[PDB]
Amino acid sequence: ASENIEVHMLNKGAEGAMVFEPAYIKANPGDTVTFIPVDKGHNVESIKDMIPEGAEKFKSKINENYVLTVTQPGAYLVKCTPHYAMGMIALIAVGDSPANLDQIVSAKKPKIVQERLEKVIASA
Ligand SMILES: [Cu+2]
Repeated sequence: ASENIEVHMLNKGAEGAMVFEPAYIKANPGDTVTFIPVDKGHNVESIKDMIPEGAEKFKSKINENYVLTVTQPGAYLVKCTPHYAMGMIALIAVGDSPANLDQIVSAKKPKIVQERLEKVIASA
């Protein structure tokens, strides 16, 4: 059956300011990821060219609880729209050996984002 993973959106966490906790989410097709705005001022949005081919773009409203159903295998880099430049991202890995992970790692993104992404992947 289907699993749900809860993610908190915070002003401050273990990795510093403006964080998703956890920032690495492992899931399977059909699972849900529930994004909880523990602190105000956050949302979640897919990043262009950093979700699998065939997955639908998504953008939640600031300060709303948002439930994402993941269907397409692969890796997804998501941001908090206001805080992307401050490093507020999460990586969702759906299925084994996501085919687009190396592409996401090599994609153009802000330096602080890339540093956090590298730490996330190492914590895998
Ligand atoms: Cu934010």
